[PDB]
Amino acid sequence: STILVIHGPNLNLLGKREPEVYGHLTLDNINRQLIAQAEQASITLDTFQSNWEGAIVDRIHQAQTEGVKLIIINPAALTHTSVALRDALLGVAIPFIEVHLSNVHAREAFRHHSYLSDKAIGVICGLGAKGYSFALDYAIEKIQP
Amino acid sequence: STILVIHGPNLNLLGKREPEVYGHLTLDNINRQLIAQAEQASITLDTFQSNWEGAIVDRIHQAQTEGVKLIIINPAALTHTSVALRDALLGVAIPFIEVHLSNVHAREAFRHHSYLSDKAIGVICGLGAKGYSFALDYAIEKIQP
Amino acid sequence: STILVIHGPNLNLLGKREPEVYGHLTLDNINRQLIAQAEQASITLDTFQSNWEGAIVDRIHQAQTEGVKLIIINPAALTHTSVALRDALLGVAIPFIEVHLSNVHAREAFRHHSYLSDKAIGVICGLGAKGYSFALDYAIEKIQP
Amino acid sequence: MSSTILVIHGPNLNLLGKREPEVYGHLTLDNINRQLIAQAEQASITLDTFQSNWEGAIVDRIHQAQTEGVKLIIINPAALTHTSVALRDALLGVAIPFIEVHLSNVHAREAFRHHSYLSDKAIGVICGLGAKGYSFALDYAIEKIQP
Amino acid sequence: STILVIHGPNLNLLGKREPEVYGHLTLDNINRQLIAQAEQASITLDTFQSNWEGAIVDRIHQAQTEGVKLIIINPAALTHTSVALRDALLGVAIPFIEVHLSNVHAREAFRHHSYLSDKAIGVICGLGAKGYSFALDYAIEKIQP
Amino acid sequence: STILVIHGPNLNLLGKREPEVYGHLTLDNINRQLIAQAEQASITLDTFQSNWEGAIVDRIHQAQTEGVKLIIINPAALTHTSVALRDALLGVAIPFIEVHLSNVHAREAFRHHSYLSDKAIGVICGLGAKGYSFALDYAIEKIQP
Amino acid sequence: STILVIHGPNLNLLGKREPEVYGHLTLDNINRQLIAQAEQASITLDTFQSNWEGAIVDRIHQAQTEGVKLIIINPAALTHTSVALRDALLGVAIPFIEVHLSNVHAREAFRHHSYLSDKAIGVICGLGAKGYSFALDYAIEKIQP
Amino acid sequence: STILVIHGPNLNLLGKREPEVYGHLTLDNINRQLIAQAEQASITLDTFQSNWEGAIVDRIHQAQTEGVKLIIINPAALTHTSVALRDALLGVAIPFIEVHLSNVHAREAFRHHSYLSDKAIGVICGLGAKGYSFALDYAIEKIQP
Amino acid sequence: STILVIHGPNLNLLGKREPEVYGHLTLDNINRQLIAQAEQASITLDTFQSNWEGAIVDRIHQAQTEGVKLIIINPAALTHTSVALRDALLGVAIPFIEVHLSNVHAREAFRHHSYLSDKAIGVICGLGAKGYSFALDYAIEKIQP
Amino acid sequence: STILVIHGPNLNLLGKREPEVYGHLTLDNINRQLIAQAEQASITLDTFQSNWEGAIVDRIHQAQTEGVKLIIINPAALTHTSVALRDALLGVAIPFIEVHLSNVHAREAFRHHSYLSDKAIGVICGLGAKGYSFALDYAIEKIQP
Amino acid sequence: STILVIHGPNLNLLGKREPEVYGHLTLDNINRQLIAQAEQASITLDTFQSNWEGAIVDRIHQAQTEGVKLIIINPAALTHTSVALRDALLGVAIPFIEVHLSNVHAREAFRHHSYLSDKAIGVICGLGAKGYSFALDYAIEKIQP
Amino acid sequence: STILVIHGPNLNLLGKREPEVYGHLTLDNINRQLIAQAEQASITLDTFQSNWEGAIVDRIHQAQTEGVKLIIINPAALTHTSVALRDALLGVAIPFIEVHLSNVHAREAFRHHSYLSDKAIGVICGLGAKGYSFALDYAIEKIQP
Repeated sequence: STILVIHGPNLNLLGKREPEVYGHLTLDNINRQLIAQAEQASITLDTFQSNWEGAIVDRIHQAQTEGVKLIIINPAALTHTSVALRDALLGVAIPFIEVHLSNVHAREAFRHHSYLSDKAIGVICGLGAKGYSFALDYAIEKIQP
Repeated sequence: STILVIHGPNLNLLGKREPEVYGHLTLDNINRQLIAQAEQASITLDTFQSNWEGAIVDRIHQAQTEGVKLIIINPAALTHTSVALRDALLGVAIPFIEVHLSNVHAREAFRHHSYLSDKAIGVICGLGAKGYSFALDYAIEKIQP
Repeated sequence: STILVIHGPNLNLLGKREPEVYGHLTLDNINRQLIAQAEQASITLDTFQSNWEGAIVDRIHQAQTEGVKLIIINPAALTHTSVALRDALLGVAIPFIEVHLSNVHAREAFRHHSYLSDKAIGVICGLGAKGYSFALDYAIEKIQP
Repeated sequence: MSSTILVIHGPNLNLLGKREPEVYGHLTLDNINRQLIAQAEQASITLDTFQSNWEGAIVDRIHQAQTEGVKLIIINPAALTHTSVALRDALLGVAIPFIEVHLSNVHAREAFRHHSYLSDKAIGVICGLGAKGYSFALDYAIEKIQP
Repeated sequence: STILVIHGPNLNLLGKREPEVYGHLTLDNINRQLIAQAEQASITLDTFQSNWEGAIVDRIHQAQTEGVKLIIINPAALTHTSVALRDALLGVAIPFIEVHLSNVHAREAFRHHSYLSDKAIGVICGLGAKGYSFALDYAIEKIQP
Repeated sequence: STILVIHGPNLNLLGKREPEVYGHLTLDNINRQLIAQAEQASITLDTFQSNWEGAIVDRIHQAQTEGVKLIIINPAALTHTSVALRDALLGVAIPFIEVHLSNVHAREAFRHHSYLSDKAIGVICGLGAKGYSFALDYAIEKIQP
Repeated sequence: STILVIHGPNLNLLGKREPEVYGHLTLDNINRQLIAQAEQASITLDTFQSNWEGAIVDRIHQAQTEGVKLIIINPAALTHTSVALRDALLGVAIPFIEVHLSNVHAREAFRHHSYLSDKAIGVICGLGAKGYSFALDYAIEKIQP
Repeated sequence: STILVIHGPNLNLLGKREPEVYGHLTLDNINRQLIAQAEQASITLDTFQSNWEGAIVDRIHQAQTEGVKLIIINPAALTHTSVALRDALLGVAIPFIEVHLSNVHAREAFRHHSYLSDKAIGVICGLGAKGYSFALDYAIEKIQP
Repeated sequence: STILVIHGPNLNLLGKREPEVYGHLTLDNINRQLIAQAEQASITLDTFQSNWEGAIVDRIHQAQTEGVKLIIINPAALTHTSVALRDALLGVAIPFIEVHLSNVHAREAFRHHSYLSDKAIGVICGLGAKGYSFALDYAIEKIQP
Repeated sequence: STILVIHGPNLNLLGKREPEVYGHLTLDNINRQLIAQAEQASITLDTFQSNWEGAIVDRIHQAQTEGVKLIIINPAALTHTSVALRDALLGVAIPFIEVHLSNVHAREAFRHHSYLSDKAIGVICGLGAKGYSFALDYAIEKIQP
Repeated sequence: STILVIHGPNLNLLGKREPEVYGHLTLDNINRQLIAQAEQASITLDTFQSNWEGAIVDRIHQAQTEGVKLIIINPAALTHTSVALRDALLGVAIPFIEVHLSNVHAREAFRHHSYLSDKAIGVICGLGAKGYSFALDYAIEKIQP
Repeated sequence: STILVIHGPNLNLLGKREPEVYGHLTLDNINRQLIAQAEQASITLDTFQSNWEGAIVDRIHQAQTEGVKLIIINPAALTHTSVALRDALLGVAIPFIEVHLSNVHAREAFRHHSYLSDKAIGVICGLGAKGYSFALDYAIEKIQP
């Protein structure tokens, strides 16, 4: 794969309770949109979601051996807690863009601390699922001349 | 009606490291007592223990689909560290009670902070295994008012 | 008496102001429940409430002369401010359980601090008036297995 | 005058491109503005731009935006993000929603740059993606305003 | 009275519990020694103890009307909490020496802060009952060189 | 309609010590002025001062049973220390204006924090007794437009 | 004599941003009312609003030239950020009263800090536009007793 | 095994990405060296690595059941985040030595805090792979005097 | 080789208020002193004062296009608050020396923080007007040995 | 010697500078009072002052081999900075009383922290030279059965 | 009229390890430039360097007995640690100017705090050896206008 | 000397007399062991201990001039206090290894701060005397491949 999209814990819940509370959009809808968007630029894109920190770190190591040129990651809650994830990304030295659906600054003060943002190329928060599209747009421009 | 009891990391060792350090009470004994208690009010009681954060997050997602009405959780050490667990409980919107056998306020200062307590119905700490029963008792009465 | 229940300031308000705000349950109701629960096990139970910190300190000193084995205390606001209260309990060396009707951890940041919790056998918060019954059940069971 | 989108650029962004092109590329504030105007006009959205090194001018500009019918502000406040409560209270006082943009990754720099008087009140924030950040915010704006 | 000795909350417990392990010295023993020491110098000395903060503040007000020249105070736990007490002593402008039986720097970190010490002439902590005699000795020398 | 004016500890010392030092105005003088302003508006006005926190809490509870529409409180030292006072005012749900004679921000750092100000309608500090009269003016306009 | 009232940034919005949000009153209404009040007591009163820090600072420098006796200032957001403004007021040594329409202590934590309050005579917050009149009333009494 | 070696997340990357970035040395070379070293002493040694925190907790539990006498652990990023790991080691009560390849104190401030260091026998950092041989040397001497 | 001297807000008030407050020296005197010193060394020297942050930033930008080689800046109160000023000086990349008349370390704690000092060549404070001369001496010497 | 008195840096200046500033009392006067006081009770008493930390530490190691039973130390400025001095006293395990002439709590905030006070038997501050006599008075009664 | 220049620890190393890292200039050179400058103005100038804090303290005590009018001090590392040094300077009451060769603000955060700056007449940092000369120039002007 | 070992204050106390310790081992015992290990490797090794900071700084300056390749330092208490020590090791630019006998992370919170750790090659703590041997071991390998 060329672009790898990673989703952290609890994102599999998007759409799954009370459609109005969070709308109808699902994690699979988001993935579909991104696959199609990368097919239109003739880029191979893969995706991965897990609630387990270990699997996400294993996934990043595998990305190195697969030739991935850029990670788009929504670490979800792990932004605030996971030094392991920081070190997996630095270790394999694949550039990444951090994405959040919601504005994390608008929430509890503990959510203003990150172990990832300072090492990301850039960060997009609060723009919903479209944040991933923009991230992908950026990555496509930067990867093909 | 389903109630789910969740035990976090290291709670499997109860009873195992010496006859005396906090009892012969094992996790299995506790679980058996709570099972009996819940039968007597015709409540279905599930239990679950794991040392892996991700397994606990999965189990909570699973509870949403099972129509579990309330969660009694001893997150053990994850109380202090796991934002992912907080967001799992919030994401499924199943109300919960936090339980600890020991008094977390009597110990090191880093144990005074929690990512769950502020979102729990309530908290019971320091009353040993009976804390799980009290929480069950409370749950029984709040489900059939 | 064998067991003393102490209520701190403002708890005399319970169930006076607009009985559809926070319910129709007085301190009186709680004390009645508790007295009966204690009678069932042949334990003499005393109760006390005051808005005056000095009155509560005097009452704790009197408990010492009366051979009180354990104190169940809801200090309300005093949990955050009264080292005099911590020192009265430690000075008489009577073990105590701390109880709050509401989840103190869900309120303003200043309510996260206590001058009592770290010396309590245990704490129960947020489970309403039932918190006191649970505390009494534990106490009965520790005092006479 | 009337406009739907207002783009605000705070202090020092007029310097873009002008010191030693070697250092931080050849791209200028006017380049950025041209690109945003082209983009807006291509979606039939009216867009206006403003830059100043003076805080009170930016505040006046936001008050002016209220009487012009502006629906969304894309603001790169630059250094004012860390210091200007007045700016926050301007955006809030006129109740025009905004998106915050930074060319550079502000989390990658000094610790005093991690705090903002704006970010918590923004719809969202884009930092570190250079001039595309603005374009993405316009994108988002266009989709929210004319579905 | 020329000199007034004030004891804050809980100090009435001294000598009451298991005196052979927690000391046999009582507050009354302390008061008797200070009174004899003051009679020796032909100084009139009074004493007051209360568990109630408002009683102590009232007593400090009354001291101004009685022409007390100096106060020796062991505020006990109130040293850490009572601004009211600081504004009582400052409002009547009667100089004071702060005394503690025990060394407060050797206990919990919250006991290292005081609302009185910065305004006291000086402090004696950790020398037992003699702390009071020493304060008295200093006071006698000051009032009549 | 009653307004109640509460004065906290030490305010009884006003104008007693070297009236050349901090002024001639007494607490009774302040009360005389507020009663005149109230009577001029045909509003009933009650005043209360105590050095004891308990007396103040009880007084606030009584105000609830007496139909008091609004409280003007100068808590003096209690504004920095008394969560019980906060909870009494909130528990009776009578709105209130906080007054201080002096400018508390010009004094020691610990005097900058208040357990009341965030729940007051507003605060006046540093304008002497006129601060009370301003609060009362505001209150009269609020009750009888 | 002259009093000068200064209004800081964004106060020009008063009234205009929806009657819905905070009452019907406007900055010019406030200024009109205050001119009338000063004319009544034979005092000259000038007014000034600006969104720019330097315009305010220049205005205060001019006030010294004009022999202004007292400044009534609503700095709005600048109370939290502007050391320039503090040093302007201190530099011309014109005493001032700080005024806010809303209760700053009831809002975000960053609005509890001021670079002015400690050097003001006093502060009035949360009483609406009456805060300005009370300030004038205080100022008239200071100037012409 | 008498002695167990544990490597935390990301240590499997040693020697992979550009054998000139951090040399050619690999996690396998280290384990090789330590197994040989143990053999010379007639001590059985096991080794283990995982990116998943729960795997590491599980392996510590297993170690109790294997009679392991000492643990040499390089928790890597988990030293800063994992209370779960701390409580695993304390719960099985097996002494441990913490090892880090790099000087952890020379990097970002967040890397200076550890949930393990205070309960280790001791710590070795910054001495590359030899760190583990030294720990092993120490452990051999502790078990075979 | 042109040097630019920038004086920040309020420095235009030097001399004005009661000449005995810190003597008679005015901003104009200072500029004349430095203009002469610059002419004696055949160095073009420009000066600038403003109370407006914006004008100062515009000034620094124009300094780039004018080929200014070094700036001597007394930012007065803006040292503590203006990130915009920092970013202007780094944006144009003109080295600067920071000067203060008074000892900023001997005043309020807020004056101990600066957004300029860490990026200046160095800093002189508390040496009165000679501070600016010393800076120009250093600057002259740097610019033409 | 069974009692050693240590004076830290700068105490050698007592009396010296304008005896109409902080008295005519010198370090030697103090020593003399203490020596006579000790002689009256047939206890030998040694004294030592130095401005050098290492001399104080060496002096404490000596006292160990001299059978010194108690140290009375006024460490002066070292109480806030010297861990070496702390470790000396603890290393030799000679109990000590800390003395200061002035009320250290009435000064700068950095002066409230001590590396000694938590390990002293007790502390006396603010009572001038008599503080040393009081310490000695206690020490005599301690040493003697 | 004598001036004393004091150099703290490590400044003896100036020029020693690779004249090609931090110039060829030595402490001797600086001292030479200063003795010359002082001669030109008929001022007597003493100099002193030590790696030992007590030696520097003694040298300040000596400066008092020799009638030294002003001290120019580069305390190097001791500016962040030595309150003994602060109190020597204060205790002898000789005015001082603080000097540092480098910009301490541009280095580690612990280097921002000083025990001396707040009490110095002033401070010069980052202008190299010329800072001592400027300090001397200021001192000469103040001793003999 | 190719290698220099430095011991800081109070380590002279190791052995016989006892800083309340288990080991029986003395500072000379350690030194003999180290000299022997160094002779065996044909490497020359000097040692040094002092309770005087200044002496240690001097020793470090002398090491530059003696051609010392590497310093093994146990600074004991100085590791938390001494920036002069840090600046001496950086000044002479001799690489060092920091060694503590005890686990410094296991004791008081002030002991977790170091002014040396971040600039050492590495640190060993808690492994007693063997920590120094390990560090000698490492250095030997580094100086003689």
